[PDB]
Amino acid sequence: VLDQYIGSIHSLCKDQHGCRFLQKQLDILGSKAADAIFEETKDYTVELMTDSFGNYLIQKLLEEVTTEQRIVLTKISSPHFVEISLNPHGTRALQKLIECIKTDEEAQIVVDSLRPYTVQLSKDLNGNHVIQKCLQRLKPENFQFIFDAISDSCIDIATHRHGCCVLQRCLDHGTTEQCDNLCDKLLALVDKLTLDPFGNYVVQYIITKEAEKNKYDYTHKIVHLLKPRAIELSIHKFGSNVIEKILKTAIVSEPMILEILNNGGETGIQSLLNDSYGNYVLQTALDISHKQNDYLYKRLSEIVAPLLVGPIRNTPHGKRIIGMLHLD
RNA sequence: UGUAUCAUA
Repeated sequence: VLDQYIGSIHSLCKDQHGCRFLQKQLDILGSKAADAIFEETKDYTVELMTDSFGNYLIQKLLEEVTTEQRIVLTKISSPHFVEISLNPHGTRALQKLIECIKTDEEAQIVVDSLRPYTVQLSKDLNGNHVIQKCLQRLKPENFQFIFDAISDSCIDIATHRHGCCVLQRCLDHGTTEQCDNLCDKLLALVDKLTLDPFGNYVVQYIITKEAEKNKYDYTHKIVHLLKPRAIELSIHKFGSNVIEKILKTAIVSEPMILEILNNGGETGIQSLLNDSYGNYVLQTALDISHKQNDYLYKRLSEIVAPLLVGPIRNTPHGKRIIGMLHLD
């Protein structure tokens, strides 16, 4: 019921020892000191959220603070979200606010003031981690803005470094109607996303998720568009990782190994053999068929063995594939 | 022999 720091709360946020102090005097102290700290910081929220330590205190406050205090404190940050998102310290408190958000007003406020910055923030080191929180916390009805914002700039965000790490939380917390409209789009860029240094990490994710819900919708729509030309995407730094995934998911593993033999031929196996990225596709197609299908391992081996002769046997990828010929 | 991110005192 008594505070020695009253009238000097703001000066306790300029240094760290004070931020931990108030946080300490906020947990085991009740709401009495929640109205205290709030009232003497509200005029500095935006400033405190982006401080080296201020952010920590703001997050702490957001918890004990009552609804009305938040709704207020949100309407204060609302026109500063963008500069707070783009901030390494601000991105933290802004997320913590998106966490403690309860009422459906704090929601309509946050969504409205992020909506026209969605794309830009996702492409940001700290801006995306906030857009990731909206999916991780809000209702499907609420974070719909993200999906709407992201479904007009698919490749822009997917092929972008941090843009794809956000797409991964779309597929995680989205609606079966949403993800199955986001993927409708992604699928139309599966050519360029598989080759791209970041887009490929998303294609691997569409599959990853469906293989987690044991409900395969696009995993097949992917394979139907990535199989006809599988040797080409195999001898490629990034496409090779997408093909290893299809090769590592049972429900499709086989028919893909089966494309390396059908159209691939003893030729394609050579192309896989010598390439620095293909020799991993070939090397995986072995380990897998070996376990899943002894008629594939057998038809794979009776082509590989004839070609493991001479200079190859003395290469890094050569010695590795040699070890995978007869282990059944 | 070959890819991101997983991040504030």
